[PDB]
Amino acid sequence: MASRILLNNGAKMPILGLGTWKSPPGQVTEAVKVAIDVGYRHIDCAHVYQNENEVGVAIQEKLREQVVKREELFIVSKLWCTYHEKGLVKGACQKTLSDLKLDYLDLYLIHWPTGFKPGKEFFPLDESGNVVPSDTNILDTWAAMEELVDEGLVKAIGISNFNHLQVEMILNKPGLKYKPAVNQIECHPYLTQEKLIQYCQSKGIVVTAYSPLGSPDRPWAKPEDPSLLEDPRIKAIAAKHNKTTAQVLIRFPMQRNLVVIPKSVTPERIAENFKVFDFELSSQDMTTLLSYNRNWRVCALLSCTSHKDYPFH
Ligand SMILES: NC(=O)C1=CN([C@@H]2O[C@H](COP(=O)(O)OP(=O)(O)OC[C@H]3O[C@@H](n4cnc5c(N)ncnc54)[C@H](OP(=O)(O)O)[C@@H]3O)[C@@H](O)[C@H]2O)C=CC1
Ligand SMILES: O=C(O)COc1cc(F)ccc1C(=S)NCc1ccc(Br)cc1F
Ligand SMILES: [Cl-]
Repeated sequence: MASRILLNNGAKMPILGLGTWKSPPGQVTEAVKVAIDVGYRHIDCAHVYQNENEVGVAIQEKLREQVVKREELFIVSKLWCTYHEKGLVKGACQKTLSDLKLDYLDLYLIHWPTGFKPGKEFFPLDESGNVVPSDTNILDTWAAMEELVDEGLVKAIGISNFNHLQVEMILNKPGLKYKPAVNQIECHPYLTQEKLIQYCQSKGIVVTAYSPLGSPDRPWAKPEDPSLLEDPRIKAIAAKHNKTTAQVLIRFPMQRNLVVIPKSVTPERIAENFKVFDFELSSQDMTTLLSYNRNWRVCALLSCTSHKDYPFH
């Protein structure tokens, strides 16, 4: 496999990147250093993750060491929900750039379609526990993202967690200027997203699969929950190929023409997750992994579900 995919903005995106949600701030710097030493060239970030500063320390040291050049790196971040206001989008992007020690992002996403009342709180609630919406819609927020391309802050814009009607609403926006480059959605063998992926790929949007390992460190993990890394069906495919389960979970979206962003702070795992270019899953391996779909989401949130734009009804 070619190591990069061509986007509808003309740039090439490494198909394998490093995730950073939940990476503790005292470990994420070494994580990203090691990642780069062993060959990673794409890092996935977000402001709501609260660790962009520490990610940035690593990026910067490897650039300084001349281990890599900036052009050889592909750095992604996302606009949080309390910043769906015309007047808040740019500042939100800039805070992220500052923290990352960068002067552009390769890609910037609307993290979720729902806007919330702005303020300090990432999730503002009424006295009864409902998120307090913003009256601002996804079309007006998109217009605000387009502006960031046009300002040089970001090389590409995209969406995250948009449903088909919401992607359509974006694509049908009166006066649309830049199509989304990417829709980053949860995707793994238990939420395989074929409908939304085909809709998006048919429209030339590249899909990035998040939580490709099923996010075992998610904070609301319940013991009863399904586990990809421990799914023996998947372990078997791995053994056949003389690879790890994680290596298969990573190679899977790669062969669907997806980008994939597994998270780790463990040095040996970071090296392991990169050794995914010297083997191929067969077609049969691929269909088999697809068959595991159960419409199971890592990422959903009850306090947000009455919001007019909550994506998952
Ligand atoms: N757009 C959105 O709304 C969302 C975006 N994302 C993005 O996607 C990234 C990946 O998703 P995320 O939810 O973090 O979860 P992942 O599916 O990437 O799983 C991460 C977990 O897997 C472990 N792990 C990593 N490599 C291995 C390996 N080789 N063997 C065993 N365990 C391993 C990590 O442990 P350890 O770190 O201890 O090594 C960590 O606990 C996020 O970090 C974030 O960047 C995720 C959710 C939502
Ligand atoms: O969101 C991430 O990238 C990873 O997850 C998170 C990462 C954070 F740093 C803080 C909260 C979340 C949550 S609780 N995310 C789920 C979620 C948020 C908002 C809406 Br609308 C629906 C929803 F399902
Ligand atoms: Cl964010």
